[PDB]
Amino acid sequence: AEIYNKDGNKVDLYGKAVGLHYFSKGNGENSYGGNGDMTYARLGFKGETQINSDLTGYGQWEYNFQGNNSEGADAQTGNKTRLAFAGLKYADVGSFDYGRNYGVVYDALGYTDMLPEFGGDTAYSDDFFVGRVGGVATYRNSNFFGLVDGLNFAVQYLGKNERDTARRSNGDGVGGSISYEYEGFGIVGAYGAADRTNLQEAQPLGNGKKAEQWATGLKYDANNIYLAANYGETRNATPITNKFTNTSGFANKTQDVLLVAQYQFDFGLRPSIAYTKSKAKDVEGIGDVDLVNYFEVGATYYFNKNMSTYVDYIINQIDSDNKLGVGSDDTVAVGIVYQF
Amino acid sequence: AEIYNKDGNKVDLYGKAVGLHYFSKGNGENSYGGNGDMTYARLGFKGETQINSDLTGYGQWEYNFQGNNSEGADAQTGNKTRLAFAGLKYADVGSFDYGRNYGVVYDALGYTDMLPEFGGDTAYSDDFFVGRVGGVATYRNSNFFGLVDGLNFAVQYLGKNERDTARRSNGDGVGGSISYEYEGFGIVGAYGAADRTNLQEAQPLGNGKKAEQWATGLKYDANNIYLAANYGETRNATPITNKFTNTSGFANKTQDVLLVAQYQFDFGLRPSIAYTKSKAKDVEGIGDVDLVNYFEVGATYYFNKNMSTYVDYIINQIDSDNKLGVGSDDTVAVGIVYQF
Amino acid sequence: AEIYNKDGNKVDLYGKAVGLHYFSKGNGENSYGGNGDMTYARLGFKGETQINSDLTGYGQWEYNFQGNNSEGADAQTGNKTRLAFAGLKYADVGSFDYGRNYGVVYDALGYTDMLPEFGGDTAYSDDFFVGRVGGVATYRNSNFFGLVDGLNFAVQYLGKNERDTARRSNGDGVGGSISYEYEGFGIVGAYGAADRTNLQEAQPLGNGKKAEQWATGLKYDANNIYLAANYGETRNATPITNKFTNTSGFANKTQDVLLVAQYQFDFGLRPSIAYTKSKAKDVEGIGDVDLVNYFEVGATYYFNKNMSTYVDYIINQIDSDNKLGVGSDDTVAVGIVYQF
Repeated sequence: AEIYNKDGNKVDLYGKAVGLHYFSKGNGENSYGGNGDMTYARLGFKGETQINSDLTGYGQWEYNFQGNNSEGADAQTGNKTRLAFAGLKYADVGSFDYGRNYGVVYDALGYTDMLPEFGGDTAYSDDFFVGRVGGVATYRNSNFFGLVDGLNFAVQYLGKNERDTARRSNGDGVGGSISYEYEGFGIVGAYGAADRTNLQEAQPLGNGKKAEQWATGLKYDANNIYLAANYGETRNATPITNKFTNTSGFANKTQDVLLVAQYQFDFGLRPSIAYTKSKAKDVEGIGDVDLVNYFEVGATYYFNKNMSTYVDYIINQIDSDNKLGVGSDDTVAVGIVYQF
Repeated sequence: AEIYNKDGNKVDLYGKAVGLHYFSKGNGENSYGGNGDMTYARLGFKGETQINSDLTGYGQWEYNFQGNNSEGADAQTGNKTRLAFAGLKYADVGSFDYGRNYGVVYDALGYTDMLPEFGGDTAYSDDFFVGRVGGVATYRNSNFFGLVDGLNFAVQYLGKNERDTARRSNGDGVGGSISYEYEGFGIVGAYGAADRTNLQEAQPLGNGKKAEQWATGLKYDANNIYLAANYGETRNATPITNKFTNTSGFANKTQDVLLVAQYQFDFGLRPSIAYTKSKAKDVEGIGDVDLVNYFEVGATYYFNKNMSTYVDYIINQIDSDNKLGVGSDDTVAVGIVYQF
Repeated sequence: AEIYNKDGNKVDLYGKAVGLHYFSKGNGENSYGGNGDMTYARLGFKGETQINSDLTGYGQWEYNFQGNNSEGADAQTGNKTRLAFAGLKYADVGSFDYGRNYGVVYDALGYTDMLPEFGGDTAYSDDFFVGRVGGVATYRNSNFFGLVDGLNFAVQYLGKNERDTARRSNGDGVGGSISYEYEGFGIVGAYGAADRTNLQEAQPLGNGKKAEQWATGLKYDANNIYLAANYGETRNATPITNKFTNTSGFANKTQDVLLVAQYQFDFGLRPSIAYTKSKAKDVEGIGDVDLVNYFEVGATYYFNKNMSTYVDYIINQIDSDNKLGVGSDDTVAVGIVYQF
């Protein structure tokens, strides 16, 4: 909600209260998303200032508060700053912003990440170029310097993040994306390469000094119709876990496919169907394994721009004898969303 | 303070900064409230959207930030999300919201929870139905479908919360309440029952598979006069600790009595007196023992709807040879509250 | 940014997004400020209500969110409530506020705490009277009861904080400050003394029952010119660490000197240079040793009151053979800041 607009500076204070519960069979240890309350809140601000007729400065912040914790010792469990950056936009030159913002490959992955609750399974947080990540400087250009309508591109530099855990770690990297839109159609390709930290190589699973992520996408977004497809490959880049041996790390190679089909009825209903297959190869001791594999059917009901409820049903295709101990049970989400 | 109201949606951004100090003799280890700085801040949003003439949507979030912590490792000690839910309200049919909201029995306990700082001692956080608690879907209905002015009631369903601590866990449960008000008078009855977790039974104190909490209240609230009385009973639900044996759990049976008397003077002062006695029975190894027992004297001075100060003196009736090692000393609070 | 003004209460919601990166050779520990991503965000409210034509009430809250953390287990590392207090201001009597607020000695140190990124090394967090501290009660008076323009003073009481770390602990104490300004010029003096906790004496470094901090400053702040000079001494108060022995504590005596020179060009540039030397004496086992010693050159370019960028280069004079293992390398900061 824009709550300040004066002297060439505007501040939108946005957020939401999302009441949410997951239902899966048994306890749901062996399920896709789990079982129980998943209620949460978002808060964030978008600030934008007009420095002059061509030049804009801006900054955005966003925090996820969890609401399924007690007021006890676990009060902070799952709270996080999701976004935190600042940047400039100048004429038809382009924009540059630095901080913790989504990685360049998500430019593609965003295409299919449209589901009521789930989906976009391959957009892991702090996972190099496929998701939200600290320490990125990104340059973007719209309509190619004002000469080509619909031609966007971006080059991203990834700063080194040597953390205590291997999962949230990354080396220095470079990435990019190119996208074209014309009359409802959209095509995007994105690729990133990065150094791996020593701490990541010292891990049981995954082998290489270089992580590589690339993805392409197609979409049709018009007349209440949304269709989307993502295909991607990763080299030493998808985080994975062996549930039997209790070891952690990355998959040597993965192939990811996402399909999304949604229709927006005028009366409030937006039924959604989807398909996801993320498969790994060369997982040490295990080899080839499916990390993600499901059909999804769901629907969001929009009361208006501020209120919605949805049901998101994940039909698991993963087999109970999954070599990586991946959950095989189905999971259902029921959400009611106030936002501003 | 309502800081956005446009296109049929309003957002009230409220919070407070409460400078607060506790005074007990010595270390205040052996007292009711403790000794030292207790400064805190609250921040939150109450959002409401008008969907159509009968149907309103809403969502609320609320956070407690502690200010008596350093900027070191304990910076987070006592910060927590208090409220986080979303819901719908339809005509004279009623309202429904899901998430973290006050438990149903609070509808009774709210009558006596009116003190400047302390009081309402039997409304423990994460204690099934008497205080703020995770995972509740609540139906409330005012004036009985619009057919009976003043007759409100509510039914609450409590989701299972298997946490790391027994204190902060709860099983599956259901509760309900009925209140009637007429020309200053108010009467309320409330009752809830719920399953207990394994981790809760594996505690030294308390025996049963079922938690039960009920409370009733009478009150007169008119012409600057506030009177309130609560009586309630609990079975295997009230959290307790043995300070000697260092053992934890719930009391098998408790009886709670709270009286509150306040008058609001027009020149700003609101002197308050209260009495609280919460005693337990069938406490393993001890039997009958008083958990809470004090008379309270205090006064709050309102500068305005945004500024106040108070002094709250707790005269403890608990004896120093309390079988559960409960504090016997008095505690005084000095508060200055800015709010919006 | 003022976002509410109705019925005699105003609420300014302020905060920022600071994209920031640190540059030092190698990993970062043997440097001044470190190496890698340091993006952070602030959020806060300043509230003020008019009770009547003479009496004003106010409250402020301010929080730091870190953005250089992952979304894993380290999500909260470096987040903190910086400010949390409430107070009153009455006519020409003066103002009084309680909570977690800046120490009184900061009234002096503020003259020099003006660099684009670093500087103000003697404004330690939770360090009695030289930095932000919980449980302080301050009375302040401007223009000496309104009779003498430019003559301001403050008296501050520091409440006891028996915490887990000697670094973040403090006993009961008293402090004060007096400042006078005339036609661009300013002079300020401040002094505070306090009891030390048992846990603080039980530390290896530092000897005494009374901690003492005092500091004076001169400044000229007019016609785009900013100059500042600060000199101070501490007794058993500056937190210090032996990097070789992994021992922590306080320096028995410190002498601190700070110089700051800045000029604000009308076209947007504000170059800043500084000098800071904080050296300790009678440090157990070592004796005399330098804690802080550098020359600084940097510049902030202001796009407007909402957007700015800076480069701040620290030239460390600290020796690689520092007896306390204090980093000896230089550090460069690069920042881009949106604020409101």
